[PDB]
Amino acid sequence: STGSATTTPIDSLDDAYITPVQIGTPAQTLNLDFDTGSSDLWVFSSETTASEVDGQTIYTPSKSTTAKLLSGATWSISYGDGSSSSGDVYTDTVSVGGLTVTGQAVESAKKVSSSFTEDSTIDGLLGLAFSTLNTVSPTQQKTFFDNAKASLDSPVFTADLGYHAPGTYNFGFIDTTAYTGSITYTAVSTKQGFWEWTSTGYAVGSGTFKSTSIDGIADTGTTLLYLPATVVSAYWAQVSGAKSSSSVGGYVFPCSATLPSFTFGVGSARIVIPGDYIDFGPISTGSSSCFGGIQSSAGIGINIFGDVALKAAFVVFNGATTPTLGFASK
Repeated sequence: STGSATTTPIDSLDDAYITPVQIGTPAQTLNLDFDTGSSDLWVFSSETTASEVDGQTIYTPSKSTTAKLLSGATWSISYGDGSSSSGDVYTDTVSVGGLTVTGQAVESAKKVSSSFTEDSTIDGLLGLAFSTLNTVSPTQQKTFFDNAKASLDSPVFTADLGYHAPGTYNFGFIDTTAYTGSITYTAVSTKQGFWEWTSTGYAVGSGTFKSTSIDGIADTGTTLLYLPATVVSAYWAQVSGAKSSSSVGGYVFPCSATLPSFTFGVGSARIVIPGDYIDFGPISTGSSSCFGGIQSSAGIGINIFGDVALKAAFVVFNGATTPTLGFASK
């Protein structure tokens, strides 16, 4: 089996991407944030505190003939941006782009933090990291991908995120029309539950490539590219007037600037992030100070190849017994 679904930016900055997901019988379609950096599929629901729902589409288990309470199970998660959610658990039928899993754990939110309430376009998250990070207790649950894996033509999914445009998540096959050149595959460590890999270096604009190992995670659920302070400093030093602002919470640059590209290494291959991808617009409406898409990971504790990096590539998440990551230009 295979699945294929379109994923759409939630706003003009590509702050996140939503993909339609069918849950239950009859289908209830919710727009979820596919997150390769976490492993819970959770939704706004009929059980979510009413004051904490503002515009989202909710899952109502009582209206699904295939929904069953997973008795005793609870979940609670906190994300790297400080947001959180928690609740109880149902199993139900979940389909993505024609691909159906029966008995999928659907985590129903009783509580969500304000960040989630305030984002009307996101009805929940669909985790695609490794199932060892799943927060369901006392019985940990598998991700959608893990459940689908054995039925898939090939045990892979791919992320093809668009720049200010729709893109695609595919399950179970690699679309050879979707990228240019070859896919370069690189080793993954699952030791921390993430799609964790080591980039072989970087270049700023038309500068020479610096060979240096950068351990990081491929995370579709993070907006920006977070790299070591040395690297990020070398990048922003090439932008006139750029500076790190503690008041704003990272590097800003004059909106009149033209940004250089950023290149990262995948083995002997290179992925180029166009400078435009690194522009996240005025820090506040009408401001002439713009927020940078490359930021320091110092104090996160991990480097994150978020959407800024991933949307410059066709990315294969290979969940074979020995998992790997593949990157191609597109």
